Amino acid sequence: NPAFDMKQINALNGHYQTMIDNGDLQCASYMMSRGGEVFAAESLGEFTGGQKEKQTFQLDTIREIGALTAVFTAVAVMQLVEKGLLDLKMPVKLILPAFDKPGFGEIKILHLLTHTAGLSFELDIQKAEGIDLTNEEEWINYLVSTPLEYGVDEAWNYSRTGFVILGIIISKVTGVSYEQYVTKHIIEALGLERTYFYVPDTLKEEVCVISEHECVQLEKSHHPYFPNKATSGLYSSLRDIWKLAEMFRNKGRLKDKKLLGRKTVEAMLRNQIKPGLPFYFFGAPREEGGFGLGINLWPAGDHYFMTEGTFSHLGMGWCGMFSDPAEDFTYVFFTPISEFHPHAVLTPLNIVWAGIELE
Ligand SMILES: C[C@@H]1CCC/C=C/C=C\[C@H](O)C[C@@H](O)C/C=C\C=C\[C@@H](O)C/C=C/C=C\C(=O)O1
Repeated sequence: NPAFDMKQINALNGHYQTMIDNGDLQCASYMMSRGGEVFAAESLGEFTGGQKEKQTFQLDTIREIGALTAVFTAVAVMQLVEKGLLDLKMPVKLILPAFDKPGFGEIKILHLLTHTAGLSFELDIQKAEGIDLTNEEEWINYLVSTPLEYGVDEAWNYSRTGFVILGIIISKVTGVSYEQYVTKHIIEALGLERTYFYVPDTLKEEVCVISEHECVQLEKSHHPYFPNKATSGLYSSLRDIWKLAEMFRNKGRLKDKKLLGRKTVEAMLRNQIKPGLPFYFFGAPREEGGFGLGINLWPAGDHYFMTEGTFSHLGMGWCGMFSDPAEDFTYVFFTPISEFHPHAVLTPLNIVWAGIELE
């Protein structure tokens, strides 16, 4: 039925368990599906969030998704385009008057969705003493006080701040807070069971935490250095992230719950970057690849086993969602780790896609 070589499931499990036995990894969990039917799901290891008596890592365990929150932000922006409240060609300065200045006056909403607005990866937090980074207006004024890194449409550079701006734009046009909109129109609309901007106290002991820096961040009611939680701050689980990825693969709907039109998702899933533009990620050059409307189309093709057209996104944590429309295949994973190690985040993608057989 799923057309999958189960020997690669044993290889995938042994790959995660080996890193767990070696101390390179505390826990790991994944979930893969063919044609919308989950045929393999597993959680490995434990985590030290409860100090001693290590908490078992389960499939419904809650954990931050990091930059996967930006995928929720991209859906919200495109929902407002569907309603006629936003247009991707709108200059940001028409909504945020602080952008009415050289350089920033050319940034359109489309540039923020595709990381082509020239913004740097982050803002200098320790250099903004005496300003309230939680306030929207004072955060934007310090942002436009910062030099733009590249010109608009001149380079692809992943920017966390770019999607915080989108969350502010969502709030200014809808009249409700960003977190209020995403909760009603995406989280509840898609039927996400264990996805929260702020975990209720009854469920906090079911949240996986590997560093007490995350244990203290679980009890906060607002983002520490961002005016909103538009680029990171969501807590979720494998089943919910899998539902979100399957919504894109089915072009905007999941069973009876429709989040976007199928023509909207097609535009989000096609490449939006002009050819020949250089790609940068975290101060280092990155290989060029397709990037849609808030959705990543890379890695795919080339030497990778993922078919050309595979959309994805990664989140610090780490976590990730990968869906192959050509194979009706979706793979989501939780790999809690404090450093990025490609052997734990990217290498299992080779193991997983090597098991796909003829549908
Ligand atoms: C495919 C790429 C990511 C490939 C992996 C490269 C990692 C490079 C350097 C360090 O690990 C950086 C890491 O410590 C923390 C810094 C940024 C983390 C961002 C996460 O929210 C993942 C977001 C990826 C977005 C686009 C992309 O372009 O994803």
